Amino acid sequence: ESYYSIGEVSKLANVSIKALRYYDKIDLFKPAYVDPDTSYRYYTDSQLIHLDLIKSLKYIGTPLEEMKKAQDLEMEELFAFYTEQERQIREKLDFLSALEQTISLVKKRMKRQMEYPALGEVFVLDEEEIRIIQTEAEGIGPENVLNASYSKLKKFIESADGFTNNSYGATFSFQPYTSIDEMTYRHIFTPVLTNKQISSITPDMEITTIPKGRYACIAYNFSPEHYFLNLQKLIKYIADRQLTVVSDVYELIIPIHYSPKKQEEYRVEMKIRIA
Amino acid sequence: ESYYSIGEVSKLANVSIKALRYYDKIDLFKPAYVDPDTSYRYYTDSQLIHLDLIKSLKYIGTPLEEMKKAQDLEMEELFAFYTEQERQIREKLDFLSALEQTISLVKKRMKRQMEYPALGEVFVLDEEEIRIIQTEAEGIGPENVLNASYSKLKKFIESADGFTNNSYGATFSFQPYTSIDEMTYRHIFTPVLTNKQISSITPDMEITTIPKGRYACIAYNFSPEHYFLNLQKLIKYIADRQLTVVSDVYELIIPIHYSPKKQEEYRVEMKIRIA
DNA sequence: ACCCTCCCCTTAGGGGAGGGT
DNA sequence: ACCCTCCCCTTAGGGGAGGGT
Ligand code: 118
Ligand code: 118
Ligand code: 118
Ligand code: 118
Ligand SMILES: [Zn+2]
Ligand SMILES: [Zn+2]
Repeated sequence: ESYYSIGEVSKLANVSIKALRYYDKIDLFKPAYVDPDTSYRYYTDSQLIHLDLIKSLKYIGTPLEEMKKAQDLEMEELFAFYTEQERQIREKLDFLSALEQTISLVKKRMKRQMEYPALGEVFVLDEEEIRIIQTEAEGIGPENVLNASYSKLKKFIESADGFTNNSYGATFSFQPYTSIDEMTYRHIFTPVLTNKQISSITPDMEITTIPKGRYACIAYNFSPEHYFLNLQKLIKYIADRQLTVVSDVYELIIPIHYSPKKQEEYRVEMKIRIA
Repeated sequence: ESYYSIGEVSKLANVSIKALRYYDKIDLFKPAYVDPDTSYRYYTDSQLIHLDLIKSLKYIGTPLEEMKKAQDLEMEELFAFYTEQERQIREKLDFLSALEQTISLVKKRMKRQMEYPALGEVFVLDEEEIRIIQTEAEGIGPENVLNASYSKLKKFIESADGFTNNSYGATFSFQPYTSIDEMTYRHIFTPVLTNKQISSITPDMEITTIPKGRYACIAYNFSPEHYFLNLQKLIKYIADRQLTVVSDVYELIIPIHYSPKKQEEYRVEMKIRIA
């Protein structure tokens, strides 16, 4: 006849008093006997074995609440249980692994923004392909455009990436605009990350890309009086070197800070493909 | 000038009112203006952009609490952040993957208990190798043995597997015992699962195995009056067919139910290797 | 129809006091 | 020394009422 003080138990089955104390109250693991005089908790050498399954269970991560009926069942039962437990583990797994990738996609995209060497002048390079989706921007000028203008397409991205548009886009025609009001938005995208089956795409959105062609682009930080010049100087550029234009302009925007705390600024990126 | 009702916001950035309502209270995302007459919440088309990072952040799984200083930083900052976030994801990952395996080890071991075809008689087969650890059972007889007798070795297993001893063992000498008191425990193990570096092993425990040799074993459900016969009949067996003994007996125990609710019973497994 | 608030639920405990063996 | 209790903390909200536009 071996009987134990709660201490002993907690020392024996590495456990916190408060833990077991509340396991008693959880009714999962009550002591073999409470001294109705001193409210003290005493357990029997028997009991301990019960502590295994819970340790286990809690290890895996199953609410004590479930651990409740968890005990009751016998082997062929618990076995299936334990497997159900694996379909679970085996689930969250590949879920996150995704993110893992997902981010590693984002990051790269991020760094490639900082890696811009010429802030303010034309950059001309070899770019990669852009899985993106847009709608046709019915009327909206760079002066019109909002965010509420994004809803749908947004609702969509997150619905197939979990991750929202960090990047914001719209395309527009290539012309020697006199003014800003001289240009009105064509299509307005969002960059897609996942290569998963984007389905349920309501036909109002098209699903395509920015090819892996040549680009003559330039970046900066938006400023009204700014934006324009930069576009101007873009125009000049091609017009000068005379290169052959092959798409529209991809002025794409991304914020630099996300702080409510202050004045929102962001980096801009008008780019044009050419051959 | 576009201004929105909380509804709109919740409809626009797929979000729950209560969510944002509490984001305001969290002070993360407060409205652009609260009607000091009607306490109504109004946001600006500006704001929304702020909602991205949080959606994102909450997506990844970062307490809003952290999301707090999360915003404030600028790119080269947030970028590193986002990576720290990946060391995290990239962490929990391989952690669980482990379990995944760990269990798939257990399960198999489990099923191999149900797959016992002859409950009550001798089974003779080709077995696999057993990474296990034990101590030398100083005196303890099958009559002595407890659980408190396990502590250490137990403390250890969980400390290197997360998972506790589902299986319980002890070895003992091979002899034609007259009685139960005629046998006293030699070594008393616990089966090790992980193939990881079990270190800090205080020299009081040895780390070895049950080989992949031949076994003449039998199982059942313990019962005092029982246990004995079964051992007896084991003895008989070898003595009869005359096979050559090569180790000690591995009577190993495992419970069948873990329910506090009732009378604890368990399946037993005296096994002997022979050539 | 929308919004706003106040309230009371939802895990698994942990720290810390406050008195008693 | 140990135990026991009572209490008040710890996320991210969600349902539901209760009255007001
Ligand atoms: C000899 C053996 C056990 C008890 Sb106890 C007990 C009493 C006071 C303080 C600690 C332990 C006991 C149990 C029920 C009724 C009266 C006394 C006792 C026995 C087994 C398990 C736990 C406690 C007393 C004498
Ligand atoms: C009218 C319409 C949109 C913008 Sb703006 C903007 C707003 C604040 C600070 C900086 C820029 C904008 C317009 C053209 C090109 C780049 C930015 C704007 C951007 C995203 C979402 C909503 C408005 C500006 C005036
Ligand atoms: C024209 C444009 C805006 C407001 Sb309003 C407002 C008032 C009552 C109910 C809903 C909106 C406003 C704001 C501050 C002080 C007085 C009136 C308002 C404007 C921009 C953003 C949010 C609300 C009023 C008239
Ligand atoms: C004295 C010492 C240990 C056991 Sb038992 C045991 C206890 C209750 C119900 C069934 C068995 C036991 C002894 C020899 C072989 C198999 C089981 C026993 C088992 C594990 C831990 C503590 C005691 C029995 C009497
Ligand atoms: Zn078009
Ligand atoms: Zn020895």
